[PDB]
Amino acid sequence: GSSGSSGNSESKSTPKRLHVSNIPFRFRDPDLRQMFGQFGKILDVEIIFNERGSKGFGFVTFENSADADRAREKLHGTVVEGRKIEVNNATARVMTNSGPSSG
Repeated sequence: GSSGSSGNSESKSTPKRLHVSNIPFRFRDPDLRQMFGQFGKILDVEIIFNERGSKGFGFVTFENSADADRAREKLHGTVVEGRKIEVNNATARVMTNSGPSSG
């Protein structure tokens, strides 16, 4: 960018998995596919939950990294059924591109 270099082995956007919490227990994969789907075509979805404790949070895997940022923020602060949900980037399934850019 500044120094003066080019030529990237991979020049394609990689799926961006987001993390959501504070969501109704009635919610399911289907919903996420629709709700979030509005932003774009979802790739994968997994909403972990259980009885032993309070496990109310799932994950959404988008097809594009850009579209994931636009939505993430959009949903980041939405009142669903009178319940504010939290949306933040996850660092579980991803391999930061070794380049001149850092987090």
